[PDB]
Amino acid sequence: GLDAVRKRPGMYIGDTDDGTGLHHMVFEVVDNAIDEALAGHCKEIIVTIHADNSVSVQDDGRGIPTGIHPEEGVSAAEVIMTVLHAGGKFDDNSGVGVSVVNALSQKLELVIQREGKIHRQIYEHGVPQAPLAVTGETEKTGTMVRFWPSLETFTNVTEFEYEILAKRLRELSFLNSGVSIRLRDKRDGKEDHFH
Ligand SMILES: CCC(=O)Nc1nc(C)c(-c2csc(Nc3ccc(C(=O)O)cc3)n2)s1
Repeated sequence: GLDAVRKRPGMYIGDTDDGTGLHHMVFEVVDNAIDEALAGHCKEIIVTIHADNSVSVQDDGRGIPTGIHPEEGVSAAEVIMTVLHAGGKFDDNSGVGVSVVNALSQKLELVIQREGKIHRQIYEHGVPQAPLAVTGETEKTGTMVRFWPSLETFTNVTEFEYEILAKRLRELSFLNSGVSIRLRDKRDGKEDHFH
């Protein structure tokens, strides 16, 4: 229920007015990349602030699955992106899910490297422009999500702040010291590497 998330955003990502929910959007995507260090073989995560107030997260995990999911008749990726808790990682006895980020984004770009192919899909408020599609060949595996947050959901503090992201990435590095984490700001060229 993408509308259900937009109806109750605080219940998923926190306060939508003081900047904290805005930055929790990034941390949800980063938490999904971090989980692949154990669930897959992720060794490197790159978090970039773009000049148009979007953030991307690139990992070298397994890649969000791309095959057609039988019940929905669309790619698994699309299901993961549009259906709350979908994807085989939610344990109702054990966070939020990339579908929450998609629901609360004006636009989301998804690029997956998996099974020899590059795959791409663009969403607007959680609605795909086209089915996931193959764009080329690759030997890599991984997932890149770049999102532009919805100004219908996020108010007041709406711009991403380098220092808020660096502080949480520095904590995450301490607890995941085998993963290379890079933060880059395209606006001014600032970067930090952890550990
Ligand atoms: C942008 C950073 C990001 O979100 N990376 C992400 N990588 C992955 C891999 C993500 C994800 C979300 S549910 C999910 N399920 C599966 C289930 C099975 C397999 C497999 O059998 O191979 C891989 C992933 N995988 S989310």
